[PDB]
Amino acid sequence: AGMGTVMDVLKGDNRFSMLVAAIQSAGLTETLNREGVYTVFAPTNEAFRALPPRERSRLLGDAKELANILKYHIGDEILVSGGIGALVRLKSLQGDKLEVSLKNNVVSVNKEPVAEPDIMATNGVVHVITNVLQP
Repeated sequence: AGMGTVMDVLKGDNRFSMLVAAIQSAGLTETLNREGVYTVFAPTNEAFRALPPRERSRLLGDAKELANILKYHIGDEILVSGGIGALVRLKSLQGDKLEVSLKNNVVSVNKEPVAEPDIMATNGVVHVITNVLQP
């Protein structure tokens, strides 16, 4: 049935919680605050813990550096596992492209595997990632 927007799902999950904090601090909430089509990759606790001391100390210290990276985690095209097929060039809200592919029934974005895909929301889809997406 679903609950609400992608934001509603992200706050219902303990792993997406830190992402909600980044989204809030960067000011990206207004994007997911609208209904339509979106594909959000939400990093888990492991992803944020795997972040290097140098990078995560810098990135999480500035709202603008946060906002920039968040725009790369949100795709502008809804591609679920059953919709991808083999490989698709998905555009992100940053302007760059996410190389999302499905091979051996394993979905991966920029080589990074998805932990739990095809999370249905009212305004798009959410793909759980255990890694962060860095250009």
